[PDB]
Amino acid sequence: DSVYVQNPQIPILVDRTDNVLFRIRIPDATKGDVLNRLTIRFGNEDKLSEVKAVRLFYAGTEAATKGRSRFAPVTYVSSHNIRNTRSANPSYSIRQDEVTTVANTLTLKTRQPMVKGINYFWVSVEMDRNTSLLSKLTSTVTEVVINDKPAVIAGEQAAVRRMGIGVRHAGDDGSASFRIPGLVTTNKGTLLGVYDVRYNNSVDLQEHIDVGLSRSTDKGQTWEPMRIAMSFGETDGLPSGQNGVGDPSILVDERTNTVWVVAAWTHGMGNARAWTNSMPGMTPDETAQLMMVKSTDDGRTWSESTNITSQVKDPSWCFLLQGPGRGITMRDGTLVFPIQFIDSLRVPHAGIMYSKDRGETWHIHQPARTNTTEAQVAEVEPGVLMLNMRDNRGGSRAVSITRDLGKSWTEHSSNRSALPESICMASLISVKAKDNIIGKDLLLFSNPNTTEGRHHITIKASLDGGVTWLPAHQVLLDEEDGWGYSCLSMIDRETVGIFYESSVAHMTFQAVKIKDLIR
Amino acid sequence: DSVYVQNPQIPILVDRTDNVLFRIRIPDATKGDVLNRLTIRFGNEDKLSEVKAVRLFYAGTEAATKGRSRFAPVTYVSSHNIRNTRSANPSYSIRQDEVTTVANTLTLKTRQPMVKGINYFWVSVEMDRNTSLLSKLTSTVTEVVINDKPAVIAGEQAAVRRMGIGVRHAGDDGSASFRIPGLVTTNKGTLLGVYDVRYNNSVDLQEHIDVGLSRSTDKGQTWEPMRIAMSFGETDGLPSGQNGVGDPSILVDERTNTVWVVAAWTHGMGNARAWTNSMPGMTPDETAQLMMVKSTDDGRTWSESTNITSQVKDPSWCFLLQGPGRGITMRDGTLVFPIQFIDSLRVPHAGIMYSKDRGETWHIHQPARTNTTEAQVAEVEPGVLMLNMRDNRGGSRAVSITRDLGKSWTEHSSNRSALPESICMASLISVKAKDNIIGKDLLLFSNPNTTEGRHHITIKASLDGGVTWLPAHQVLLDEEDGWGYSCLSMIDRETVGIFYESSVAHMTFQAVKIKDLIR
Ligand SMILES: CCC(CC)O[C@@H]1C=C(C(=O)O)C[C@H](N)[C@H]1NC(C)=O
Ligand SMILES: CCC(CC)O[C@@H]1C=C(C(=O)O)C[C@H](N)[C@H]1NC(C)=O
Repeated sequence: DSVYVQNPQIPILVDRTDNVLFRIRIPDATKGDVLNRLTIRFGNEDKLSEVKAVRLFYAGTEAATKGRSRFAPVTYVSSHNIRNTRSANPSYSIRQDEVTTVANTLTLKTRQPMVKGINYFWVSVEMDRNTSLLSKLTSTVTEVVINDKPAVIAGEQAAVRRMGIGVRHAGDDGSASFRIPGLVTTNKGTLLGVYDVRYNNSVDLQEHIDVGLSRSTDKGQTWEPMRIAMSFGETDGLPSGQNGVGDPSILVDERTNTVWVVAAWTHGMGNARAWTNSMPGMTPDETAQLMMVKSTDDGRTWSESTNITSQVKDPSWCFLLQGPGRGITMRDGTLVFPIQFIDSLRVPHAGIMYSKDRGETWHIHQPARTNTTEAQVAEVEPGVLMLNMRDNRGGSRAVSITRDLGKSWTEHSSNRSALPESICMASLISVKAKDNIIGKDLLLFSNPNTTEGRHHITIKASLDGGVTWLPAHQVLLDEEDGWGYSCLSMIDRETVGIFYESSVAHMTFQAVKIKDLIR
Repeated sequence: DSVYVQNPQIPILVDRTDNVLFRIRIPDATKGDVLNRLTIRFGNEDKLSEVKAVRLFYAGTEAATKGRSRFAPVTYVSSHNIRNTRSANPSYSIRQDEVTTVANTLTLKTRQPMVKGINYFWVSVEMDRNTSLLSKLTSTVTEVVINDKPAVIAGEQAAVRRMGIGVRHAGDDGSASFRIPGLVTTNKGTLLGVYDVRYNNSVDLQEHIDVGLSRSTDKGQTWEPMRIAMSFGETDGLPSGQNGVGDPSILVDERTNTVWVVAAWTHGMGNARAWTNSMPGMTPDETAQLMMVKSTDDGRTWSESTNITSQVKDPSWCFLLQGPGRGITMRDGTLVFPIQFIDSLRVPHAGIMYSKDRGETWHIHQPARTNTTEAQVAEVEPGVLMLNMRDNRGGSRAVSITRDLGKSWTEHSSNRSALPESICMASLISVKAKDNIIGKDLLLFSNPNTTEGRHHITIKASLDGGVTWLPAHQVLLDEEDGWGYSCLSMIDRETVGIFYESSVAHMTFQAVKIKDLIR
């Protein structure tokens, strides 16, 4: 009778064995009905030589109380199972058919007798490991035959699917999880991605957490094995689980190509959250510490940690740390790292930290706005910094401007208006006209484009210095649930990179042409 | 000044590398204070030849918000970490000292400078893998010296510590978790322990769950590798995750030594709870199925599953299943399995299912009591069955009597009064006077002895057919948190075995002398 099809707007990972290409619900089957044949068509332009395999799975039925509008009973390919993040959980999906050479038209068969009511099938797509990150698939279920009669196909399934790469999967290198992405592009065009390595579980500091780094010299097609950018092991003879460092922020000093990573080292504090347990004072026994490493060799090797806590932290603050993601070099060569501090009354404020001496000494002035935390900063115009802030009020990003490196702040017109959020980290970068193919100054922004939950990870572009974010100048990458944090860096003149927590992997990299954003 | 010591009443596992013997809190240290020496003393009659090693660990400090009355900042030895359930998580505990030859007096040293305020240390004990399950340690911290001055020792640390064995640990044989213990003793004195094998996670049916079995010919000192007693894999071409079977109940037919295992097979139901999603009807597509396997070779090999659903399940019931744990043979040779059914209005009832034909045909009559679920049955006196029930009203076990195999029920004097519970599975068995060393009829009962949470797993004995459970006739085995389910079986004339979910392992076995219960 009737069959529903979903083409989910989620990344096809080039390093995965399985990727959800279609989910399919047959809502009102009679017991014994067989999906004899289903035909997929790929668009004319699609590079079918890059597809290694297409599979048709059966995932059985639905629970009587979970309704009839779902496209699956369970996650088909897990992003958390430390034993398998790369293939379909074989306990939830049974392969019906497989094709290892893919033409524009493809048929998949089954002889599986359906149950009465809801039955779930899904198409998996496996790409070649060397598949272009810039390739796209346009796929449609054109025919479904049940008991040798072609059934009616319904559903929105016209999505243009993009590639990505799972730089870090849950369980990689004995690590439980990876969180809190940062991304910069070195002067040599090298992509450097930083993250928490959370060994024991996925809970925030305090825990056994190191700062990791993934390096790519080929615009993200391949990533060199994980380096530990910063670690404190069993410092002062306290357990490694009372010595975590994380929430990393990375910048490239564009004048020297010296790379800096800043992070919060929590020392002691039992097995409880630093957010609530970091207390006033200055010593490592008293409060979270602001720690920095540097790389002079394009991110290959990393200096020992220097403690900058004494330079910038007020003693009365419960907690000073970087804003996670990245910092910037300004036109005049000032290095800028967004920061956040919880004051004596447990009220969080977003601000900036800067250095005028190639990162030798760091300074913080005034907070931008009350009840904000995680922020990212861009030089929207010469000498003028735009701070884009996570706001505990909910619903929308706070936006301020400073022309004096945070001594005074002014509200931007886009404040609490233009950029929706659910209270989550967001990435903002600026691109100079001469440094990109459109030949105009850009602001690029990424976050979960929702007021509730963390999903619909989206890159947005502004042509007018973040006054307007036109709906036409946006690309949806991941419409399913994840931990939500992202970071942007331009790869080259034509493409932006995004390093983000996604529905398909803890650290996901995707590349998007500027001309896909802007008509 | 003052130092606090805890001797936690939890099983010392003979198969573990580490076991918590003592937790110690130093509440108000000065920064730099060193625990120079700590002396532990064992009773004269203790078998110190069974101790392989004793270790002193440092676990650092406590979080500012978690108070000053805790004995640890974190679980030291995990019962859930699939990568390590046998040794202390090295990220939470740093070894200070170790002794491989243990005398009646033992000293442990450190040179670790303490932090200001709370510092945590703990003593680990490792036993010989062949340590007697009936051996006990009586250990006391007699001295603690800080900066070469003997500090004041406080705390209740007079516990007589018992041995146990982790039959199943989280992660064993590629399984995420194990739940729902059942235990019988065959006519050959063989222990047979059954459980859910939960491969994907620890959630109830519906999921990828098999019934496992562990067999011991030496009264629980050693366990043969895990056998799958019952499995439905990819039946009818539905995923194994929509084909789970669990909540096993086991009995020995004492006339034949034929062993029977009964379990609930859920077929379909998406990835949601059978408790709410099993619907009225009789077919496997419609409702949970009552399945049985048997062993004629003392539990070495298992028959294919037979479907009992047709014989005993009313079509209008949403869910019929066995009560997890064990069933019995009565004096007249009737085989009895406790059952539970959810009626058309979603109201659960506890009852019994019996066979008079060596398990050929099964019958259910009337429910004992409304809003009860998991029950265990014992033949208190000839022809007279006591049903001990989990009660959704809270606080205490329901107890009924039937002398007509459930056609009529009468409330027992102990009903909703004598046995506290938190709404959890409990074990009850009867022991004939001629079959045990005390030479009197016993009832033995085990559960979490609390009205809140699942902890203080305790065996209780009654000399007067469950009318009274004297506090003196009880043994506390596990005062820390676990999933709470237990099952009892007499090993021999002198000792009772308990197969239970514990704070130290998913499937824990311990042996207790009858004379420790009744002194
Ligand atoms: C420090 C407070 C901050 C904002 C509320 O919490 C962040 C929220 C997070 C979140 O909402 O997911 C994850 C971050 N890892 C966490 N940072 C730390 C240091 O705990
Ligand atoms: C009818 C549901 C049943 C009895 C109330 O709930 C039990 C509770 C459990 C529990 O309280 O831990 C675990 C059991 N595995 C579960 N059984 C099933 C099949 O869900």
